[PDB]
Amino acid sequence: VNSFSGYLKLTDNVYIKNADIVEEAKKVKPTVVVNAANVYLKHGGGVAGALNKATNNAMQVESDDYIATNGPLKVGGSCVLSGHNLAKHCLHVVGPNVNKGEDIQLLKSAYENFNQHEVLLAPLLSAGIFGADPIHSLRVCVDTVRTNVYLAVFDKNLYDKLVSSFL
Ligand SMILES: NC(=O)c1c[nH]c2ncnc(NCc3cc(O)ccc3F)c12
Repeated sequence: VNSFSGYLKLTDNVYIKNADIVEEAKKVKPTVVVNAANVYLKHGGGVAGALNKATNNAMQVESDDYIATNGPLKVGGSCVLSGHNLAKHCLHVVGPNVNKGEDIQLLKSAYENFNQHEVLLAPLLSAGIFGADPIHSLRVCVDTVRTNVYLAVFDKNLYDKLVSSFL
């Protein structure tokens, strides 16, 4: 039993909800919140911009130190950093950004990072400003992630479409 509330169950391990991931994280304080990161951990917009703003820019300060030490992530890769006031940990996961021409096949590799954590609050990878089809992202999620994932979908119109079209 966990503290997530109001999710629709899609499969044995995948759950979905119309919610603002920032507000959901503040309420649940999950062990792991997933950020829709880019390889530079520059949290300018989308989910990343919103998660960072909620931390009063502490996420960005920590991220800049991480990059200065370790260099950029790989597309499809991830790193674990602090969750600040939102969660115990933040798993920064880089899905391909279609508006940069990156291979959509890397979306599966990106979701594989979730399997290193028993329970996660997450957005759909590569959705929103990363330019991928959220219906496809949900399909890859369900077919790749085996751990317990709670998906927060910001747009109410999009959520109903994902549910209604889910096979
Ligand atoms: N600034 C942001 O994007 C977000 C900030 N918090 C969030 N919490 C959950 N979902 C989000 N985006 C999902 C989304 C995907 C899509 O394809 C179209 C619209 C849309 F809203 C965001």
